[PDB]
Amino acid sequence: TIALNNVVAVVTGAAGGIGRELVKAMKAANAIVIATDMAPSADVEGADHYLQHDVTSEAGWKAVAALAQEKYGRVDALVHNAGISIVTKFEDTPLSDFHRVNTVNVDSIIIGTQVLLPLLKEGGKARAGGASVVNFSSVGGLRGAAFLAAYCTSKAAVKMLSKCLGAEFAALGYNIRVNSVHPGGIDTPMLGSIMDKAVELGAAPSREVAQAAMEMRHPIGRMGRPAEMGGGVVYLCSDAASFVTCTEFVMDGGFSQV
Amino acid sequence: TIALNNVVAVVTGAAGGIGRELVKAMKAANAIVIATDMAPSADVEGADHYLQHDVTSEAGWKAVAALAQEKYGRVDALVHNAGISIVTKFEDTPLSDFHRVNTVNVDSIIIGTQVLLPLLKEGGKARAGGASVVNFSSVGGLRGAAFLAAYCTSKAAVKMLSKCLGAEFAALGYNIRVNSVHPGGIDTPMLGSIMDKAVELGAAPSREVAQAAMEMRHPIGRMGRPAEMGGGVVYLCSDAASFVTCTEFVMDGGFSQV
Amino acid sequence: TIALNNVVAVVTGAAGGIGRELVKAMKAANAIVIATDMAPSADVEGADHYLQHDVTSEAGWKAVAALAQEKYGRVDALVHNAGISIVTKFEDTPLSDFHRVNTVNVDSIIIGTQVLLPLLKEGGKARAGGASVVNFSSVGGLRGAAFLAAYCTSKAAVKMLSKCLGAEFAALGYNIRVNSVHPGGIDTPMLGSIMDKAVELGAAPSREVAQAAMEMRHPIGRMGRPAEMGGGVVYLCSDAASFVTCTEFVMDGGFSQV
Amino acid sequence: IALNNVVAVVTGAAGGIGRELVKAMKAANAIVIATDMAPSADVEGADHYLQHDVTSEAGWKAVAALAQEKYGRVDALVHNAGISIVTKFEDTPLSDFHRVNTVNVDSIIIGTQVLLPLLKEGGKARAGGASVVNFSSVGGLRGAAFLAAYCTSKAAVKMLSKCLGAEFAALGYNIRVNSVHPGGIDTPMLGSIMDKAVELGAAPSREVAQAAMEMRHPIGRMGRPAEMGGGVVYLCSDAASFVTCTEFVMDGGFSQV
Ligand SMILES: NC(=O)c1ccc[n+]([C@@H]2O[C@H](COP(=O)([O-])OP(=O)(O)OC[C@H]3O[C@@H](n4cnc5c(N)ncnc54)[C@H](O)[C@@H]3O)[C@@H](O)[C@H]2O)c1
Ligand SMILES: NC(=O)c1ccc[n+]([C@@H]2O[C@H](COP(=O)([O-])OP(=O)(O)OC[C@H]3O[C@@H](n4cnc5c(N)ncnc54)[C@H](O)[C@@H]3O)[C@@H](O)[C@H]2O)c1
Ligand SMILES: NC(=O)c1ccc[n+]([C@@H]2O[C@H](COP(=O)([O-])OP(=O)(O)OC[C@H]3O[C@@H](n4cnc5c(N)ncnc54)[C@H](O)[C@@H]3O)[C@@H](O)[C@H]2O)c1
Ligand SMILES: NC(=O)c1ccc[n+]([C@@H]2O[C@H](COP(=O)([O-])OP(=O)(O)OC[C@H]3O[C@@H](n4cnc5c(N)ncnc54)[C@H](O)[C@@H]3O)[C@@H](O)[C@H]2O)c1
Repeated sequence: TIALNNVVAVVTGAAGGIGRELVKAMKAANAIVIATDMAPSADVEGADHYLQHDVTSEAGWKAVAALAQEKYGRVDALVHNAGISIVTKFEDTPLSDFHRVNTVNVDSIIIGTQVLLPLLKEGGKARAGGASVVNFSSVGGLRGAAFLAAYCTSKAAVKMLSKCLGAEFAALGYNIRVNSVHPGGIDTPMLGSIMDKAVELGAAPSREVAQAAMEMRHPIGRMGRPAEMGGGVVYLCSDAASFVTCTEFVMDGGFSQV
Repeated sequence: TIALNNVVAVVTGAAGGIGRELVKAMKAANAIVIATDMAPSADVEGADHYLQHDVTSEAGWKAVAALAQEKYGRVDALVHNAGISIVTKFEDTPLSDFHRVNTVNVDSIIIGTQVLLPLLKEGGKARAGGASVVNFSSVGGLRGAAFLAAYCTSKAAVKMLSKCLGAEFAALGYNIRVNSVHPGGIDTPMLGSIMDKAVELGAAPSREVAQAAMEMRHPIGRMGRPAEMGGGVVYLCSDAASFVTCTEFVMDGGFSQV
Repeated sequence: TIALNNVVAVVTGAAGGIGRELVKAMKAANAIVIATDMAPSADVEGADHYLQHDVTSEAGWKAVAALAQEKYGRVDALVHNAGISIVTKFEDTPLSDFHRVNTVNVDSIIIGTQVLLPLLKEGGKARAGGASVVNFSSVGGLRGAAFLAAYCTSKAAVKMLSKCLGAEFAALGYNIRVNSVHPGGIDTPMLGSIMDKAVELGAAPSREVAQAAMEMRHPIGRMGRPAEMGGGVVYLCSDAASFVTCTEFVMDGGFSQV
Repeated sequence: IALNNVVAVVTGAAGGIGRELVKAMKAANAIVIATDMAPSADVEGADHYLQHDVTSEAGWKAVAALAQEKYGRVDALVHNAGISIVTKFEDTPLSDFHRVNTVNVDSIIIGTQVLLPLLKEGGKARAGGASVVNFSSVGGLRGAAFLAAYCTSKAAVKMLSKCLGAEFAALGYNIRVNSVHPGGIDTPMLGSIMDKAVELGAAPSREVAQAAMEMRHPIGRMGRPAEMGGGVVYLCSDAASFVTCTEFVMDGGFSQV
């Protein structure tokens, strides 16, 4: 079966729309969940622990590692879900904007996976199927878009870092699987902000036409709900996914395949 | 949760190496399983029903439809798992060899999905997430190989048919998801026959060298076990995969991503 | 330099929209061109020879081989450009319609490449870069579409057959490169017939709305012209492409990459 | 397929591939402005050679100033400058990722922004548009152990190419943008990668590393730097007028098996 019995999971961005659904789904599969987000206080349904955590801060990652080390002595699953977007005209975008999107979307995975690597190696010894690192990319890491250069570039970087770490951790015998997840248009405040900013830049006549165009681009014919991301993350974190590493795990309503 | 409560599933090739593991995994998730294969009888563990079934025969598919119609009135999940391989020197391969591999690997999906479409539409009304059609492709439908022209070509056809049917069934409002599955090197009699035939053609010095080369090409560093395919198929057939259609669902130990 | 000095080229479908532009482009690069199509005679500008040729006929292919053998003793470039499309509702599509599209789009490449293999091996000895086989796939071989199941399936099969033949001809030491070409929406009678048939099915409100939607799906913002296919085919047929085999050569105005 | 009246800027012009790109583009009649870190180079076919750090905005502005004064446009911009490292992820400081990003990706961002006015003039000069050619890698398509920093940067190059192609078309600039994906090409960079792979103990020896890499290419050998030139000429030409956002692969079949 697909379950997370005795899985110690760290989930970042845990107070956001997708993050809360990931924590509920992982708890329903019996995971022990350390939830983290920018808010100093949060009631995340299904979290065993909540920590205030800026994923750009090595000190913040060390605090997460210290709690997991003291309470459990391993991390079995690490879900890099924290992320940002910007929507900009390339020619008006300072290099510092590219760097800021890279720092939150990519450096978070580099710093967090380095800080938690000792604990993930313990995860690799605890389960035959291995520890599991799940990196949130996007359909924007597979397919480009006008006015999303900084965001898409960062999500393609997340996708490829996932392939390289899955290959390297296997070659070094660590028994850590690494996969990228590629959501399509999910109904969250982030998608709302992207469509509003697209209208402000004059990429779309109105927010209504922007939303309709985005929906029609998905063969399934609608935005995804945050809860539609949970089962895929549970699967990847589970021993049922023991032969799944370096993979692009797509949950996009068919967006990328047409 | 990821489960198949009240899911009526048809699984073809159910007596083979992967097929038997799929039926056990789907039963363990509470599916009602109609198992079919070429043998006139079979003890398939976890099958509610076994039918003798040639997937190239429209009459055979109608007998499957008749049983599901009488007992259940719907099909919630259809797993096209029946398949064949050949390994041949292209210049020695008659057109009839391409056609034979096409008839089993591709025409099976066309004929079976057409015959079961009324029952799949009833599945689409039974579950908010939709009925689910799962087509077995291969990493050979993503990446080519010397001496596997007929097989790889058929598996690329399976992959693309899956994208087109997912898009079309969504456009027509049928609520039927369609996805392709891409196994890597799985330890089954089919992979054994491919490596033996590669030696017979003189593509590999010996079965031992063929096997080692194939293992080293997978970043995870080994062949898959047939049971490692079950979780992925359960996920795709479940309501947890409600935003997953037209997708390439890869279970390949990283083979395609390096 | 990119040129086709002393290149003996066979181009099928040579009387069609793209075919005529391929023959002109290849002649402009100094190729010797054997042009073939269904019509019993034709004035194909830049053709050294015209033959009536049904690409589904082994006897037709042997007549092409006989002319090249007598006049030149080799074939340096083979461009499989002959192709057909249908636009259908899957559930109303008889298996024979899938088979008809397969016979013209895929079996043509199998039969023709087998019959011309001895002459292509002579091409492999004539140029260090090798003989060059160019197979016309489609963006429909990369991305699926509603109501194009038979066409897209055949074009994905063309794509994968190209990868397998490139790998096999290299492994056998024949020095024959094989590549697939993937046009986007090109202004030809075939695209016209697809958009008209889409209206007849009621997939599109009108031919005007169908055309506008198709144009806006291309990032470059317009249909391609048939002449925009010629340079890419010249490049692939040339010694400049000596390190290009098994490749997807895309000329789609960005369609597949968004 | 020719580059008559094409003003081309080629970065990393003194390297293995760069020297062959300049020769190929000159042979197709381009005017070539060649740039690299070196104050001199055995670059033949360059109309102008500039010492140029592609990480420096000031360096790019000096390139723009020369093209503006001599020609008033840039028709083709080939981002070929690049570095690699080979490291164990757990031992790789964030600054190493940032250094590879600065040379491999920030170069394209800074250079394309600084040259955008001149590229818009190229967009008015040719029906097919100005052409920006970004050097990615098969490592931007497929991952590899011990190449996390390098492959990550090349996947970033690939996706930036798709976004800029889409954006410049949406804004009506008539600038095509494409990524190029070389396989294992016989250059000092591939040599450095294979040597460092041995030092980390990824390969028994340089000889075994090289043989494994050759056998991974269906064509059965490394590429020569000259085998990259025709593809870049094609993408820079009016013959490629319907080619934008594309992955232009020259890899001996590496990525497709
Ligand atoms: N296809 C798409 O464009 C698309 C759409 C939606 C979501 N996504 C993906 O889903 C993931 C979740 O996004 P979401 O839609 O829930 O957006 P969201 O803004 O609702 O949640 C993202 C979370 O990340 C947190 N976060 C941001 N910066 C942080 C930092 N420095 N430290 C710690 N936490 C930080 C935010 O507080 C927020 O809780 C993203 O990583 C993204 O890859 C992609
Ligand atoms: N990497 C790969 O290429 C790879 C590896 C393993 C499996 N697969 C795919 O997974 C699927 C399962 O294969 P497997 O490894 O279990 O092979 P298998 O031979 O063990 O099982 C295949 C089953 O299909 C049945 N079958 C064959 N022709 C049939 C017909 N005309 N009608 C009904 N049943 C028929 C066989 O009797 C057999 O039981 C196949 O589609 C196969 O192509 C692919
Ligand atoms: N995006 C796309 O899907 C797309 C768009 C345009 C073209 N294409 C492909 O490019 C190629 C060129 O097509 P086109 O647009 O010029 O169409 P076209 O109809 O103008 O030309 C196709 C030619 O093939 C010939 N042909 C058909 N059946 C034949 C047979 N049995 N024997 C010999 N010749 C035969 C026809 O006579 C015709 O001259 C085709 O393979 C097509 O599939 C794809
Ligand atoms: N498959 C692959 O990974 C692969 C193989 C070969 C080349 N490539 C890519 O092709 C391109 C050509 O590289 P090459 O193989 O000729 O390597 P090379 O080292 O021979 O040449 C690269 C050139 O770029 C120059 N350069 C480096 N940093 C610079 C800076 N800050 N400013 C200006 N110039 C700088 C170097 O001096 C060098 O001359 C690179 O982008 C490389 O990554 C990729």
